[PDB]
Amino acid sequence: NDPKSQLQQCCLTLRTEGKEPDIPLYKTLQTVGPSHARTYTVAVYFKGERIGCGKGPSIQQAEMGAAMDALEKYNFPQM
Repeated sequence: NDPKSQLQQCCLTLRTEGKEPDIPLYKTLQTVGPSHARTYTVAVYFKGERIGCGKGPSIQQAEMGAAMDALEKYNFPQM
């Protein structure tokens, strides 16, 4: 496990029939920076709608910032 429990529980509620299994899930990105320095960024996408944004060192820390933000950035259900 690793994702926030609230996010996991919410994913279950998002069920759509007669369409494709579209659900906003977490996916670790790749660290890319101008300097040799490494930067970790985690983003959550919903049918092309961003609802997460937060940068940090470790992945866990990055998830915490974006995880809380996603609560106030939720839009209409499975469209």
